[PDB]
Amino acid sequence: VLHGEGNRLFKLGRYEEASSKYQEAIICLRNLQTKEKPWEVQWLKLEKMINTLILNYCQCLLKKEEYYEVLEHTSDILRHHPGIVKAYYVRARAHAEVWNEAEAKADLQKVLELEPSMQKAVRRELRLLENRMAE
Repeated sequence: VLHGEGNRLFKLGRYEEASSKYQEAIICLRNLQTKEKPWEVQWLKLEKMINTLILNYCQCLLKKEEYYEVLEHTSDILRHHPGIVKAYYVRARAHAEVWNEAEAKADLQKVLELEPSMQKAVRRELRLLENRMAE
């Protein structure tokens, strides 16, 4: 119930309230994971749920300008799951907002490589990055 309620709150611009729901959900699913063997199938099913929740939480953190925290959370996902396009995309956005031009561009290049249909979205992020870098 928490995932959908976080999402409903986020749509109403209630980013603190949504963050709390997502964090409660993550902790609960992490606790369920401790009863499973890591990297076996039950654990991995929960891991996908957690990753969606962490990315949604990162969306709240982006609205709060907690960019360095987003960098940390998406990097923790990507250290274990190097193929998750959406984690690179979220990390790239955070990098761009804190003027890490090379790191933003590297993540967007990974996005393009892993999911070529994101080309339009990558062009948009690159424009935003160029605006930030105008400095």
